[PDB]
Amino acid sequence: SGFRKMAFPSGKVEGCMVQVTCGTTTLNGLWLDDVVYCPRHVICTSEDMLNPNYEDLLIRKSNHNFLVQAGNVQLRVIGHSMQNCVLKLKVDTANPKTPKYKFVRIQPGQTFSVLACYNGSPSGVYQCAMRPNFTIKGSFLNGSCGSVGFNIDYDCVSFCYMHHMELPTGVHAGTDLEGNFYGPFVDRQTAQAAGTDTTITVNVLAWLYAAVINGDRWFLNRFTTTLNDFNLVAMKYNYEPLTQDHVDILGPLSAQTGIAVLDMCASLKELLQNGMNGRTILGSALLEDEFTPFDVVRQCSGVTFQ
Amino acid sequence: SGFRKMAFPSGKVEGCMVQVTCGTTTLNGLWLDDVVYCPRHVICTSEDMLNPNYEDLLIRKSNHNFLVQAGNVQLRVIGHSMQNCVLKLKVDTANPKTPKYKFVRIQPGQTFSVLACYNGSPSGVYQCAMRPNFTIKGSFLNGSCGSVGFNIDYDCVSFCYMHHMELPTGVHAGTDLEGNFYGPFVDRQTAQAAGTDTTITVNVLAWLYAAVINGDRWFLNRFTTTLNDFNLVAMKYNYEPLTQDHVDILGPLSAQTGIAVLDMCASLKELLQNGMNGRTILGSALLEDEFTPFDVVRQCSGVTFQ
Ligand SMILES: *C(=N)[C@H](C[C@@H]1CCNC1=O)NC(=O)[C@@H]1[C@@H]2[C@H](CN1C(=O)[C@@H](NC(=O)C(F)(F)F)C(C)(C)C)C2(C)C
Ligand SMILES: *C(=N)[C@H](C[C@@H]1CCNC1=O)NC(=O)[C@@H]1[C@@H]2[C@H](CN1C(=O)[C@@H](NC(=O)C(F)(F)F)C(C)(C)C)C2(C)C
Repeated sequence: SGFRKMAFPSGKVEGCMVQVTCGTTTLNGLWLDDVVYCPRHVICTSEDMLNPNYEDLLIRKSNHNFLVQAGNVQLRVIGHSMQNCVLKLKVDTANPKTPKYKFVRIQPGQTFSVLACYNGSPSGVYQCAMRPNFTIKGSFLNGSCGSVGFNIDYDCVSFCYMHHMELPTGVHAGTDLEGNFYGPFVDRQTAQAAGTDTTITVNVLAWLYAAVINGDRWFLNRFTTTLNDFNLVAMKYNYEPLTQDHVDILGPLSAQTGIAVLDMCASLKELLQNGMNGRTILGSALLEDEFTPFDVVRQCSGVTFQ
Repeated sequence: SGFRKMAFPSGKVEGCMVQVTCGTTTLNGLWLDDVVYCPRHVICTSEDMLNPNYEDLLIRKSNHNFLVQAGNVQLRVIGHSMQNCVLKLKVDTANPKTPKYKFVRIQPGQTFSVLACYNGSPSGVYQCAMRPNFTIKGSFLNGSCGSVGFNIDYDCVSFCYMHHMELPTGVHAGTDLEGNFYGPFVDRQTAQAAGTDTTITVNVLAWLYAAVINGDRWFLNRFTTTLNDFNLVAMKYNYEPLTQDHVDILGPLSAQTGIAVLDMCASLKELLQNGMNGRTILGSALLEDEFTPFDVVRQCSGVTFQ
């Protein structure tokens, strides 16, 4: 019993974190094989960040202008390249601690762990979801850029995010490990709108199934609904539309509890239309949308990694 | 900006996890130097756990009856000892991955990270607090016993908890690394009461200061209070009494925000007496008590570890 926001063990990623300095700007880098990946704004001064021309700024930088430090030991930079919004520094030493890894571009609604770092050193780990508006609700201060988001499948680390900036609503923006931003964000210090933040409906339903498995089922009502009638209600509350693909993904949890997805949709509708009346679900007074159906199955089954 | 429940990076602890089997029971062990620490109920069958006499049960066990596995390699057990509710297995190999460590017995209200494990392998990491009633609100399934709680001060791991059992209210119980239970719990499968769960007042105040630092300050009112008048209200809501020691611990946060602790107490009083009226604080619809004043300072300052 019990249900908590759980991050993946971070040991494999800790061994990949390095500190990257260019001039007076220092941030975090990810050292995998003989390449160090970092946000390209490491080459910017505070002034440059207002309206940077990254191509012109980078042209005045040579290999020796990038200091890469792993603990107390300096890595020698033998090449550099800009790939979208990430800078790749080729070093003369392959990271001996490189785990089995892949680079992935996740979809909105999917979750991942973040190892927040400062000056190349680990500070902490937490679980995030890519919001439907391509922002994340993290905790990042100045110097946290370069910190990465990842998932782990047994012994393989799938890197999916690199932190770049904070938007005016307090939420965060970043890229995949090919340097392409999630969302319409740009790496420039200018006013940027995130857009309406919608609730990840399939995740809320997954979390309601987690509540049932844990014995918390006061919210289960005597009604059922249809996909179209549920979506008419969901769209009023800025909930993402539910599709037959989401219904299928919920299949294991539906079969475990004996509760049809459309019956759970009717209980969700009543929670949206009536609130929780001072009550809680899994110790929460709000409907939680940062647990995917996979996260629920994993935590309820005790899936382990190498 | 942003405020999340953050766990310590788990790499140093991952390198210490082993699998311990005795007969048909398998659980997690912690391998530090040439000793493996694990819950003594590893020697029990399902039947034994109803009313065990650990001393008689252990007397029928020899070194060769304990299989200790680190990954795929078997460790040789050359000695065994029962210390309160933990079993210590002396092995012939010192763990090469042993970090700098200490064993500590934490106080109620203090927080720590848990690396939940199954069969000696890491599953995930989350942050917990030792409740005033000496229970934790974790997420543990059968086989998670032996998983540990720890804090990290730069490069030193302070182990403070080892998981043993789940109480009927869904909360968990365990020991320090000397095998002494936190609370009045015993390692026997019998009805056990946790006692009233009170709110960690100094932690709620710390989290209110975190909200202010992050720009979330709708709740700040025009009132102040006294320690005795606040405590008369707090005790009605099952809040722990606030002392001058707690006021002093809040000092850095009080000085950073310019908000006196007694002024913050008056705003807390109004939140307890009026609720939050459908509003949230740091994305939460309840008053959060699992962030100590130290956790707030650390997350707001970006403290890092080796
Ligand atoms: C990199 N270490 C920081 C991390 C920021 C600092 C506060 N919390 C974070 O996540 N990244 C930046 O400073 C980036 C950087 C220039 C400006 N910047 C911002 O995050 C700014 N944001 C924006 O201008 C906005 F709103 F468009 F997102 C800031 C105002 C400082 C929060 C570049 C190159 C994008
Ligand atoms: C060890 N792997 C498990 C972990 C439990 C299983 C469910 N979630 C957990 O945290 N520990 C146990 O099975 C311990 C073990 C015997 C009984 N037990 C319990 O946790 C039981 N609890 C109690 O009897 C109670 F209420 F007193 F706490 C159980 C009913 C199985 C939840 C021993 C030796 C204490």
